[PDB]
Amino acid sequence: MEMKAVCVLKGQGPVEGTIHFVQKGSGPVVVSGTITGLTKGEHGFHVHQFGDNTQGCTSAGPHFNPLSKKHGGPKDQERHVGDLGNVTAGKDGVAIVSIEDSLIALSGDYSIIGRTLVVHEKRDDLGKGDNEESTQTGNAGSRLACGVIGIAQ
Amino acid sequence: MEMKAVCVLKGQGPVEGTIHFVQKGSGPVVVSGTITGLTKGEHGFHVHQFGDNTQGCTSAGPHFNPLSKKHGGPKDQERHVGDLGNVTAGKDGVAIVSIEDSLIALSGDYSIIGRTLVVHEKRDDLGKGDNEESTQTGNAGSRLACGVIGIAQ
Ligand SMILES: [Cu+2]
Ligand SMILES: [Cu+2]
Ligand SMILES: [Zn+2]
Ligand SMILES: [Zn+2]
Repeated sequence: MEMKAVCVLKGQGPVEGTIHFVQKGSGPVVVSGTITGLTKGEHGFHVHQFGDNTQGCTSAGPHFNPLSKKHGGPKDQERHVGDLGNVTAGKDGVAIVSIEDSLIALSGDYSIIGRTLVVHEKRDDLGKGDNEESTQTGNAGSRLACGVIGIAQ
Repeated sequence: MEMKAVCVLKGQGPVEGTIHFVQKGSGPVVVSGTITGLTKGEHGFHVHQFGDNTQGCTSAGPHFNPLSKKHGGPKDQERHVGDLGNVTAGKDGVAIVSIEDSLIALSGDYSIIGRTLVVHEKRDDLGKGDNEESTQTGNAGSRLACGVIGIAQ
């Protein structure tokens, strides 16, 4: 039909945001919203496996990866389902999120409902880095803020 | 086979806590955990429709009610799917949560994954209060804490 989701991001520092998700039937998922309190530049942005905030962002576990692939950018065939690339903040610390993705979903096997959205300290190298870390996390560094993706009206 | 979920309760007051959920296939959902910071006595405990924390606990919307029934206690035939009745806090303000429910699920149309768990200021009257409000909320009153229900390991 039309599915909607929302995620409120919070962490140990000043990073916070609200992210919206809409999927018309089997179409792409449109991701939108704003994140504040970021350092100027690119920040890694992924859906992680577990909607578990019991030990902050660390209990979210790894990138959502039901097809057991290596980390990539959203545009790569080799990617985690959860790989949404980078969001960009300017001098004011504000990122405007605008992403269309056909691998994440708001129902079925690839559903991100009840999973965690995380925004990272550093840029996601999109799996192009020459180490194991790139093939797992895109060398995106620490988890600044996260939240559980919920069903929205 | 065995599905697990977890919920971290937060609000504006001192009311915190972690609720765990386990379901084996199409069996009962077992709810367990502790809630701290509560006033002595019974507090309404429900699953609300929306995993939306944009306006704190109030964006969760009403009781998860896919069968379009009136409010009730968990033991009642005429109830909301979300209606998990009352938790009990001692002198110390700690409620030990232990519930077995047959209407909630962690998959399918009755799934609470991506929905919001809410603990209330007042006792839930199980839809017996004889005002219309009883048939909606059991006059459980305001929402002290909530969290989005997430997929756990
Ligand atoms: Cu991540
Ligand atoms: Cu409630
Ligand atoms: Zn990844
Ligand atoms: Zn109800």
